[PDB]
Parts: sequence; structure tokens; C-alpha cells
Amino acid sequence: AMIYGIGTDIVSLKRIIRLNKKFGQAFAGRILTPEELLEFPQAGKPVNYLAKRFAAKEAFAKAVGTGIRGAVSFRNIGIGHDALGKPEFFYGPALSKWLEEQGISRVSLSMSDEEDTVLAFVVAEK
Amino acid sequence: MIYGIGTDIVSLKRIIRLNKKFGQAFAGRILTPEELLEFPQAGKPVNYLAKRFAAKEAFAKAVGTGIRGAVSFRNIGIGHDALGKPEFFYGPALSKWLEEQGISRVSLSMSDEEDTVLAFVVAEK
Amino acid sequence: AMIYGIGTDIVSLKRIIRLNKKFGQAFAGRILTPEELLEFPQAGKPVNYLAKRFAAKEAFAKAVGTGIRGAVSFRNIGIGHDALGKPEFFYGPALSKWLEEQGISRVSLSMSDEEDTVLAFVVAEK
Ligand SMILES: CC(C)(COP(=O)(O)OP(=O)(O)OC[C@H]1O[C@@H](n2cnc3c(N)ncnc32)[C@H](O)[C@@H]1OP(=O)(O)O)[C@@H](O)C(=O)NCCC(=O)NCCS
Ligand SMILES: CC(C)(COP(=O)(O)OP(=O)(O)OC[C@H]1O[C@@H](n2cnc3c(N)ncnc32)[C@H](O)[C@@H]1OP(=O)(O)O)[C@@H](O)C(=O)NCCC(=O)NCCS
Ligand SMILES: CC(C)(COP(=O)(O)OP(=O)(O)OC[C@H]1O[C@@H](n2cnc3c(N)ncnc32)[C@H](O)[C@@H]1OP(=O)(O)O)[C@@H](O)C(=O)NCCC(=O)NCCS
Repeated sequence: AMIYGIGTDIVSLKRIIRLNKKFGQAFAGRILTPEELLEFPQAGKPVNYLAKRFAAKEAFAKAVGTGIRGAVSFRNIGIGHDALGKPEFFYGPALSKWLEEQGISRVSLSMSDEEDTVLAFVVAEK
Repeated sequence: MIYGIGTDIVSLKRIIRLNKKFGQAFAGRILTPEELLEFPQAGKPVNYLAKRFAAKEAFAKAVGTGIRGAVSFRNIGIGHDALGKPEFFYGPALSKWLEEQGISRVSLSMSDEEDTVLAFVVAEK
Repeated sequence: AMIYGIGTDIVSLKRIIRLNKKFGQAFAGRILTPEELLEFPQAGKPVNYLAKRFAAKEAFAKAVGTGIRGAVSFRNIGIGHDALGKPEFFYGPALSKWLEEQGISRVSLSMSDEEDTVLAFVVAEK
């Protein structure tokens, strides 16, 4: 009744590097929201920036129970940050609409990385 | 509120080593009867075993006891709902124990990358 | 009841070794609480001990939304264990007070390790 779903994702930087090589310059544009893409050039570690967002979006998609499908899409799931640096989700309008319809009230996020591994942790509440 | 949380990471190489030590009987000791029905057809059997092992260890940590008593590999079953979300199903001894503790719902998420399988579990009371 | 925040951390044992090597015992003196620092000489696996505490404290600081800041400090975030071995937090008095001011009622902890990777997950409620 409290938790709608939980999600975790572990993403290797190597995996992101291979995807970015395979799909070329267009890859970032397929995984990132327009806001994320606008701020990507200022990332200190671009590969890590993509990997974190990739992991966060997959973990989100698990926490809401559907996987990447329909409105639960890379382009609709954006990661932003509050004034203290805490990561938080911001949604394309098709996804905020879907979330309200599912009764999902809020979705929390945490991320970490170490060496070649990025980790995301998501909890969706009712 | 939350009763507890649990997490576990499992090496695919480790599961391989455990298979060699105990033979195919290892799977018979980690998996439930229902899991054992589809296990012979599993396309990636090391990954299949690793996921179940990690999930069951995480479950055991999330209920605060570890693998002990009714909290045992053979009582902790993983299934999936219609959309592919993993979810737990319990043997009778474990389902009773959980309810005795007031634990109402246990949620599960799994991920894997290269050699690492990761499970995270939240038990709610 | 609701979630205040969630936190995760992954920590490499090799990174801990590097940190011990550069700073010597001053690293443990910076990360451990006075209580933990007294029992550290008895840890059967001092690198694994420091790694778990480091990951748990970092995940804690994320779960309360601040990072390491103010009273949310390494020296105020302690790890103990209950009778069955379940890990749990204890707090320096200033942090206990802050948690109470914030309405945080319970912070849950889980840890795991495999090979070089130590992992911590934390959920702060209310
Ligand atoms: C779930 C998803 C986000 C990721 O799948 P993945 O990263 O390949 O798989 P992971 O190893 O991280 O985790 C898989 C686990 O997800 C979990 N999962 C699957 N479907 C799920 C769902 N609907 N809800 C919650 N969890 C789910 C399962 O536990 C699965 O492991 P199991 O089946 O062995 O239990 C999926 O929705 C997807 O579409 N992946 C492809 C993403 C993609 O498009 N990449 C290309 C970039 S353009
Ligand atoms: C605790 C257990 C669940 C996991 O053992 P493990 O995998 O070695 O433990 P992990 O390394 O995953 O995580 C260790 C952490 O578990 C946590 N933990 C221990 N007991 C716990 C408990 N009762 N409740 C919650 N968390 C617990 C602790 O934080 C511990 O690390 P710390 O003591 O350093 O803080 C154990 O009971 C277990 O089941 N081991 C293997 C089971 C087995 O039989 N394997 C052979 C195949 S038959
Ligand atoms: C938050 C903190 C713990 C980050 O730890 P880290 O190991 O540097 O970085 P990790 O990769 O583990 O985690 C980084 C993520 O923490 C998260 N984070 C940052 N500020 C946060 C906050 N206020 N609340 C919650 N999460 C936060 C972000 O998601 C960040 O990644 P992003 O910016 O790419 O989104 C760190 O910034 C901090 O606040 N204090 C550490 C200072 C310190 O003492 N270092 C060691 C000295 S021995």
C-alpha cells in the first residue's frame, strides 16, 4: 500500500561506450531528454553522465512495473537535481499523466558510481 | 512502514564454482519445486540461478534473519507478473512466518551486468 | 508514513586501500565515529570494515538529502548490528537532534559485498 514498486540498475561504463560507438553521435540524443541533452556538453565526465541517466531510467522503468514501454521512455524520464545536489525525476507530460493514472504519487532516486560501474536505486510510492 | 531492506550481489563465476562443488544438486538446494520445473529449459542457467540466489539472500536480509528457519531457499520463490516484474511467492512455512512478523508485502528488483547480479528487496509491515 | 529519501553507494575495496595508503590511519580517523574508531583495531577485516562503513555513511547522507554536510557527518553516522546481525545506524547527538527536527523516524540499512565491490542501500522514512 505504501510502495508501488522498486527498481535498481547496474550499468558498466564499457557498455555505454560500446553503445555510443555503435549508434554514433546520435546515441546521447536517444537516451537523454532535451534538458539533459542541453546540459550534456557541460558534463565533466560525459560517459559517466550518460551511464547514470541510463541506469536511472532503467531503474525507474522497473520501479513503475513496466520496463521501458509506452510513455515510460528514455525521452520522458529526466533526471535533475535540487539545491543540495539530490537527484530527482522530472517528466515529459505523457509520463506525468500516466503516473497520475497509475496512482504513483512520487518516485525517488539515488545514484552512485565506482570504477566501471554505475548504480541506480529507485522507489516509487503510491 | 518499512520492516526492513535487503540487498545482495552475486558473481556469475561464484555460482559456477558452487555448481562444480555440489553438482546439479546445487540448483536443487537453492530453487523451489516450482522454479525447478522450468529450470531445465532455462536459456541462461547460471544467470537464472544467480538471480534466484541473490533474490533469496536479499529477501533473507530484508526480513532481518538471514537464511534461517522458515527463511530458506526452498521457501522463497521468485515469479513474474504479466509485465515481467519479478515478485515473491512463499512456501507455507515462510508465508506463515512472514505473517507472524506482521510483514505485509515484500517487493523485489533485480539487475545484472557482466559477472554481477544485483537484488534489492523491501519488506513492508 | 512516507519516504524521506533513499540512498545508495558502491565502494571498491581497492579504493579504500589507496585511501589508507595515501593518508595512513588518518583516513579511518576521518570516516569512523569515535565509537567505531575504538573497536577498529579489533576488526577481522579492516579494509572490508572501513569499506562497509564508508558506503553506509555515504548512502545515509544521500538518503537524508544533504550529502556530507553539517551534522550529517562521518563522525556522527555510526553502524552497529542487532542480535541477529542486521546492520543498523546509531547517531551522534547532534544528528539525532537533526533527524528529529526533520521528522525522520527510522533509517534502514542493508549491505552486501562480492569480490571488490561493497554495496549499501538506505531508506529514510517520514
Ligand atoms: C527492464 C529494462 C529497463 C531493462 O532490461 P535490462 O537492463 O536488459 O535487464 P537488467 O539485467 O537490468 O534487469 C533485468 C531484470 O529486470 C526485471 N524486470 C523485467 N521486466 C520488468 C518490469 N516490467 N518491471 C520491473 N522489473 C522488471 C527482471 O527481474 C529482470 O531480471 P529476471 O527477468 O531475471 O528477473 C527493459 O525495460 C528494457 O527495455 N531494456 C532495453 C533498454 C534499451 O532500449 N536499451 C537500448 C538503448 S537505445
Ligand atoms: C546473511 C546471509 C543471508 C548472507 O551471507 P553473505 O552472503 O555472506 O552476506 P553478504 O556478504 O551478502 O552481506 C553481509 C551482510 O549481511 C548483513 N546481514 C547479516 N546478517 C543479517 C541479518 N540477519 N539481517 C539483515 N542483514 C544481515 C550484514 O551487514 C553483513 O555484513 P556486516 O555484518 O559486515 O554488516 C547468510 O545467511 C547466507 O544465507 N549465506 C549463504 C547461504 C548458503 O547456504 N549458501 C550455500 C548454498 S546451500
Ligand atoms: C554525496 C557524496 C557523499 C557523493 O559521494 P561520491 O562518492 O562523491 O559520489 P557517488 O558517485 O557515490 O554519488 C554521487 C551522487 O550523489 C548524489 N548526491 C549528491 N548530492 C546529493 C544530496 N545532497 N543528496 C542525495 N544525493 C546526492 C548525486 O546523484 C551524485 O551523482 P550526480 O551528481 O551525478 O547525480 C558527497 O558529495 C558528499 O556529500 N560528501 C562526501 C565528501 C567527503 O567526505 N568525501 C570523502 C572525504 S574522506
